[PDB]
Order: sequence, then C-alpha cells, then structure tokens
Amino acid sequence: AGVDKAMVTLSNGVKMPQFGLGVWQSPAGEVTENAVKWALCAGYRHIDTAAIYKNEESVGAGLRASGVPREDVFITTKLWNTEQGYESTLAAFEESRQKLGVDYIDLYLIHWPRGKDILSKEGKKYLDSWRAFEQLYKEKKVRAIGVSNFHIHHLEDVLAMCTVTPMVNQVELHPLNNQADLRAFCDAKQIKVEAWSPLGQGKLLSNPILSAIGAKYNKTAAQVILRWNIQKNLITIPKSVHRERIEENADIFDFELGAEDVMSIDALNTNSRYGPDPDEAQF
Ligand SMILES: NC(=O)C1=CN([C@@H]2O[C@H](COP(=O)(O)OP(=O)(O)OC[C@H]3O[C@@H](n4cnc5c(N)ncnc54)[C@H](OP(=O)(O)O)[C@@H]3O)[C@@H](O)[C@H]2O)C=CC1
Repeated sequence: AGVDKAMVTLSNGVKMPQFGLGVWQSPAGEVTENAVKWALCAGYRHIDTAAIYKNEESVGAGLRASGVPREDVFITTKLWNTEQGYESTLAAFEESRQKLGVDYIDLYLIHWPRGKDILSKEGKKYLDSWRAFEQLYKEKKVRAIGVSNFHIHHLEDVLAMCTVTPMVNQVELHPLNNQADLRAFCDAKQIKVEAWSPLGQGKLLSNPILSAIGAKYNKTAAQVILRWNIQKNLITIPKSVHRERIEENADIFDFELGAEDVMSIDALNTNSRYGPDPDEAQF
C-alpha cells in the first residue's frame, strides 16, 4: 500500500520492491547522488543501475547520504555486453561491487544477450556468463540473479543449461510494447518481468488516452502508466533526475485503475520499441 511496501517475491524467496528508481542517463556525480537520495527519502527502496551507466559510485554515495540502512535497500546492477564470459563476469561483478561500496549486491543481470550477428560470430557468451552468476550466487555474493532483454529463445537457451533459473527478466515494457507473449512464458517459468523505459523514455506522456484516464483520478499520464504496471504485477523502474517527478511517480498507491481503463491501456499496444530489439542489436 506504499512505495516502500509493495514487493514481488522472486522464485528464491527474495522480496524485490515492485517500484524502483532507474538511473540510466543520470549523470555521474551530483545529479545521480541527489536523485538517489531524493528517491530513498521519498520511500523508494530499490535503485536500478548498471556498469555501463558509469554512475555506480554515485548510487552508493546517494544511498549513504540518504541515511537509509543498506539492508533496507535493493540494489540492481548489470554486467555489460563487452565483459561476458566466465572469468570476465566475475571480474566485472567485483568492479561493480567496489564502485557501489557494498559487500553484496541484491540483483545482478546480464544486460543484453547481444545481437544475432555477434552471437553467430562469437557464440552465446551469455551462457558462460550465467555459469559465473550461478557461482556468485552460490558464494552468497549476490542475493538474486537474472537477465535483461532476453526473448523467449534466449531464455530457452539458459533454461536448457541452468542449475539456477533466472529470477528476473528486465525488458522494454510500456503500453505501446506490452510484451504479452514474453510475460506468458516468464509466468510459466517463474521469471518475474520488470519493465524498462516504462514511461517510454518520456515520449508516452503526451498520450491523449493516458492523460484523459489520469484526469479521471487527478493523476498524471505517468502515474497512470505506473499504476497499470503495478496492477499487471510488474516490477517497474521509472527514471527521473527531478525531485518533483521522483515523488510524483511514486504517488500511485492512493488510487486504482478500473477494468475499462485497464482495457483501454491494453488496446494501445503496437509492439513498437523505443529501444533496440535484442535480436537485431549490433552491440
Ligand atoms: N536493461 C536495459 O537494457 C535498460 C534498462 N533501463 C532501466 O529502466 C529505467 C527507466 O527507463 P528509462 O528509459 O530511463 O526512462 P522512463 O521510461 O522512466 O522515462 C524517462 C524520461 O521521463 C522523464 N520523466 C520521468 N518521470 C516523469 C514525470 N512524472 N513527468 C514528466 N516526465 C517524466 C524523465 O525526465 P527527467 O529525468 O529529466 O525528469 C526522462 O526523460 C532506466 O533508468 C534504467 O534503469 C532502461 C533502458 C534499457
């Protein structure tokens, strides 16, 4: 019933807060430190970062600045595409950990499978990366492990070799790209789906239908999308560097979208991505 209290239980029993702050494109230094501090002070208990964002030290600094005990906060970071492989994944994990200034990381994700052309030339290095994730998990260095931007076929590849099933799959998900088929698969395999670019990188916020739905509840279009995420049982990580938007985005536990509204948002799907298609990426 609140941003600090809404949880999704992963297949290993770990409670991951359903709502988090994304920090992609938040500059290292003061901007990231403030955004993180403001989020935590507003009751967020989850921060999503990545090695490639180069702001992990700032995430750690903002957490320390907030006064909120590290044990109450869920930190996700990600292994970058160029570091896939077994020993290289272990090394990258340690680098993230030291930058974050923590003893353990809550969730570690393979950032991308890498595009089909790279896979064809270099092999599916995400599999040996997953084996490294399994060792890190065995050694209690990380509380949960998962992937990001994996389609059903990438997931089948991991499921065929894994000793631990990926616990989260973080993918582009918003009302123009609802990921219905991937969600059906992930539900079957107990893989929780987490939405990236949930506000469509900001581009969805002028949407007539969404704004009109919001007006019914004295909420903004952004708040409608995020309430839709919550009611679809998704984990969501909207990004802002602005304190007012950070607080606004979290203020979605004082209303609920009715059936017709949910239907109208579901009708918006066009399978249109703002981000790269994981199959076609040339990185
Ligand atoms: N696994 C992966 O490959 C990826 C993961 N992600 C993760 O997902 C997170 C969220 O996705 P992201 O693409 O960053 O973007 P979002 O879909 O959250 O949209 C972010 C944009 O919306 C603006 N915004 C945020 N809240 C509001 C509001 N209430 N009113 C008006 N404008 C608003 C922000 O502006 P401003 O900041 O100026 O306020 C920013 O321009 C990322 O930060 C990252 O953590 C993202 C992409 C890929």
